[PDB]
Parts: sequence; C-alpha cells; structure tokens
Amino acid sequence: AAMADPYFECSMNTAVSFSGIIFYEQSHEYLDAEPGDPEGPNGEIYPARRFTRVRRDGSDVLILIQSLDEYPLRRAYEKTEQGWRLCPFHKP
Repeated sequence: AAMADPYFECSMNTAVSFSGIIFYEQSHEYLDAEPGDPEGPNGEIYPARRFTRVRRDGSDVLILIQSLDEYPLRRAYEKTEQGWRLCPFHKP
C-alpha cells in the first residue's frame, strides 16, 4: 500500500501539503497578483494567495501559492533573502 501525499518543500524541510491547499481553495479564492510576484514563462500574471508559516525551529516564513495552468496547477515560493525562491513539488 502507498498513500498519496504530494507537497511543496520550502527551505528547512518546510512542507506545504498539496492536499491542504486543495482544502483551502474550497473556502478561499485566489487574489490578484501583487507587484513583484513571479511571472509566468511568457509574462503571465497569476492569481495567488500568501501566508505566514511558523517553521520547526520557531522562525517564520512568507509563502506564496500561485494558481496557474502548469501542472499541478499550483506552484509555491518562499520570500527570501533576497527575493522569491521556488519550493519544489514532490510526490512521495
């Protein structure tokens, strides 16, 4: 037996679950992009939501979830040092 549990992984092994994102979408709509948000590969501007997450070590991180037509139809970034950094998608 396996259990589906896809996730996006930010630094410090900070996982944002794909399943939790789907639940969130049922009750919150994506909002207009804010200036400086990552664009698409041909300059597309994507709707998104952003939120704060407390990490295992007690620090906080700002996470951006964009809605787009690329599989798996969401992508995630964390605000860094120094600009946005991708939180790659993983399917265990």
